[PDB]
This record gives sequence, structure tokens and C-alpha cells, in this order.
Amino acid sequence: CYCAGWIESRGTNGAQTASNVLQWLAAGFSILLLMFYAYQTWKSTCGWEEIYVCAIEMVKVILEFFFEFKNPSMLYLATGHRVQWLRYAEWLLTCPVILIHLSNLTGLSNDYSRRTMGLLVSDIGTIVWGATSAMATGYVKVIFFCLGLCYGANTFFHAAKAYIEGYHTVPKGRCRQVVTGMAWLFFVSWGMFPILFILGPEGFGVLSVYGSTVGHTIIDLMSKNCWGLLGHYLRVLIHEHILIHG
Amino acid sequence: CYCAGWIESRGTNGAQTASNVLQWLAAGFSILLLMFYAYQTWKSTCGWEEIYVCAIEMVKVILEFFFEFKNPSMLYLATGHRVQWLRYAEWLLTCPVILIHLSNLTGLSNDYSRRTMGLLVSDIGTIVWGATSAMATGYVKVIFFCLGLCYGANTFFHAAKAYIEGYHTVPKGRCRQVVTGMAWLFFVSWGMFPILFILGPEGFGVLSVYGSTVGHTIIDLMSKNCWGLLGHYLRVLIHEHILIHG
Ligand SMILES: *C/C=C(C)/C=C/C=C(C)/C=C/C1=C(C)CCCC1(C)C
Ligand SMILES: *C/C=C(C)/C=C/C=C(C)/C=C/C1=C(C)CCCC1(C)C
Repeated sequence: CYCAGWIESRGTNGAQTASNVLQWLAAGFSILLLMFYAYQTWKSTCGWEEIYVCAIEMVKVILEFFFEFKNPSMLYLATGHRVQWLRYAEWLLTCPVILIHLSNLTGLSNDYSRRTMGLLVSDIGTIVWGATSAMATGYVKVIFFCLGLCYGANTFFHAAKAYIEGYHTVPKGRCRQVVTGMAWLFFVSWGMFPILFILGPEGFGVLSVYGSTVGHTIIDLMSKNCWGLLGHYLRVLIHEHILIHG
Repeated sequence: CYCAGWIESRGTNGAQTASNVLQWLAAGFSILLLMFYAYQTWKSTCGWEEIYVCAIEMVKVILEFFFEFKNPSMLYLATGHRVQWLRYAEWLLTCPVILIHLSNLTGLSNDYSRRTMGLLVSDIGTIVWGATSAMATGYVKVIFFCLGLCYGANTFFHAAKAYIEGYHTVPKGRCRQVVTGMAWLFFVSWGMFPILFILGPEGFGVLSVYGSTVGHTIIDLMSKNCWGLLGHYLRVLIHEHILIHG
């Protein structure tokens, strides 16, 4: 199995160092966030979504530090394209949970809706089409990324509706400011993901594997750790509001 | 890109013919079921889950007839293992929808529960771990299939609870017989999927690609088309019951 496209070049040895440093920072932040979440579950009210997302993020960060360019992290393919399977597998593991957190922003509604199902189905579909585009090479790559773009447009529309509903269901004041911050983080990072797909080796190679890893680590820290911590803060605020007035 | 494991042998030219015949039958059944579902939506009450699952099944069947051993259907991998990405992508597209149908067996509850989220998260996780095991080769394959086994055990437990709840929420008589039939189909086919994974090239090679395709086509016709048609019949019975007594 020679396939000279498998060697290519992973980075510039500076993007590699930046990726390693960002992986260490992401692992440290995930460890600290998991410790804080455990402390909360022991003392305060904490949701399962933030803990699960942070745990998967920590596992993915460790696996990307150690075996990023190995199998179940990098499929090498007869087409000469190295597919970062770890990235898309972690997306499939976390993004549905992130959207289950987006629905029920205030951790009180034990019920859900058909809009949550639409969100989840569209998100799984867009991740599937993006992974297929990453493995696709050629016009099939363009077709599958356009399919993922349509599914992600549906996902973004449903997420925006969920964010408006959450903004209008939280108490007036700090709670809706936190909802606005969560919406900003969500949309900026989730829109940067397809941009990095386009700029990465999976699309037009502009970023290289290590530069794409740097950018994806930044927007994962934004969309998984920071967004989850903001959601936990929102739920803490909701609990305190219920204790005082509710 | 030579990697002599990519050639191997797809089948015995009899398993190939059986696979082609079963793909034609599955495509015909999916087309007829989609026509019937469109007729129902125009006249009767029909759910989106059955239509979506049947449409994805039809698309997957056509893509497996035409490009099964091509890219976005077969990742060839530097490890020499041909990964049927089409299979796992279709699982990711359909199984969450099949479980969204399993929750809300009677298409009346516009709300959902945290058990539905547990079902969906466990199902996505088990599909992810199974795909990773298929791409994994070696002891990593065993580890990831055991992780998928744990996630699928959680999925099966939640599905059994959902089936008991559905059995006890449908009217006594034909409705619960249909629920029992759906449970039998669901558990038999969904348990045959890991068995075929073990028996297929992705595990212990016993079945070959074409024999695995034959078995997977049979259990997809069981779990996607037949189960969805049974769910549609259950919802029709619920609607008629509400019209008479409800
Ligand atoms: C922690 C990881 C997250 C939140 C990943 C989110 C991923 C997306 C919003 C994916 C978007 C894509 C498209 C809309 C089109 C191009 C392909 C994708 C998969 C990158
Ligand atoms: C239409 C396709 C369906 C319903 C597929 C269902 C898939 C499963 C129940 C998957 C099961 C797996 C495990 C429990 C362990 C071994 C790996 C898998 C992914 C085959």
C-alpha cells in the first residue's frame, strides 16, 4: 500500500507545535471543566449534556494528540486522501448532544418537541454528508458537501428558532444575555466548521492537516467547552431564579 | 496505491447475483412503499419517519447496486480493509429516525422525553463505534466493537422500555399485536446487524462482501421497510380508534 498521497506533508512544524499546544490547552480545559461539573453534580444542579460533551472532547483531544495520523483517526483511502475520521466521529458523538442541550436551554422541560427531532436529524445528516464529502474526492465531494450545506442550513434554521424560543423563555436580565452569548458562540463556531472544511485538505487544500487541526481545536473549544459552560451557567441562573421567585 | 488487500474477492458470483436480485427487490419494495406513503399523506394520516426511512433505503439500495465498491460506498484504506461507508452512513441516517418512530409509536404525542434522547445518543454512539471498528483492524477493532456493544446494549434496553410503554399505551386488541410484531421485527433485525458485522469482512471474514450485502439487504428490508410499514399500520389503527372511540 504505497499511494504517495498518504505521505504528502502534515504541516510546517510550526502548525504542528501550535496544534500540540492547543491540544494540551484543550485537554486541560476539558479536565478542569469535568472536575467542575462533577463538583456541581455533587453540590449544585448540573446537566448530563455538558458533562458528556466535555468527556468526548477530552477523549478526542487525547486521541488527536497521540494517534491523530493513525487508523480510527486518519483513514488513508485508495484515493490518496487522508480522512480525519476522528473529527467526524466526534462530531457525530457531540453535536447531537449539543443540540439536545440547545433544545431545553433551561434544564426544566422534561419533554421535547418535533423541532428537536428535526434539529437532530438535520445535524446527523449534515455530519454524514460532510464525512462523505471528506472521503468523496472530486465532483462527488462537491455534491456531498452541497447536500451537507442544505442539511446544515436546516440545522441552523432550527437552531435559530430554538435560540429565539430560549431567549423568550428565560427570565429577563442576565439569563437572556447568557442565551445571546450562547447563540453567538454557537453560530460563529458552527459556521466556521464548514469554512474550515472548505479551507482544509478535505476541500481546497489551503490549511494543511496541522493548520486545520489548529482551527478545529479553537472552534471545538468555542463550541464544546465554552458553549457548554455557558449553558451550565444559564441552567444555574434558572435554578437560582426558581429558588427565589419560581 | 496498490495495497493488494483491495482486490481480494468480492464474492462467489452467486452471492453477487443474490445481492443484485435482493437489491432489485428492495428497490421495488421501497418504491412501492413510498408510493403508498404518498397516497396516504394525500388521503390518510402518514408520518414523516416511515417516508424518510424508505426514501433513504431506496437511495442506499440504488447506490449499492451501482457504486457499492466505489468511494463514498467503499473506503479502501491503507490497512487493506474495504470499509462499506455506505452501510454505516445509511445507518446514521435511518436508525435515529427509526428510533424517533419507536418513541411516539402512536403518532399523537407531539412531545418526547429524555428516554428518547438516551435512545438517540446511544444509537448514534453505537453506529459510530461500529464504523470505527470496521475501519479499525486489529485489537482496536475489538475494542471499538465492544464499545459499540455497550452502546447498543443501552440502545436495546431503552428500545425495550419504549416497546413496553407503547404496548401499554395502544388500545387492547390489534394495536398491541402490531406493537408486538414491531418489537419482534426490531429486535431480530437489530440483533442480526452486529452478528453480520462479526461474520462479515469487517470482523471475522466468513461472509465475504457479497454475502454480507445479501444478509444486510434482508435485515434492512426487515428493519426499515417492514418495520416502517408495521408502524404506519399501527398509526392508522390508532387514528381509526380515535375516530370511533377517541
Ligand atoms: C464540536 C464540533 C461541531 C460543533 C461541529 C459542527 C459541524 C458542522 C456545523 C458541520 C458543517 C458542515 C457543513 C454545513 C457543510 C460542509 C461539511 C460540514 C460537515 C463541515
Ligand atoms: C437499517 C439499519 C439498521 C437498523 C442498523 C442497525 C445497527 C445496529 C443495531 C448496530 C449494531 C452494532 C453493534 C451493537 C456492535 C457491533 C457494531 C454494530 C455497529 C454492527
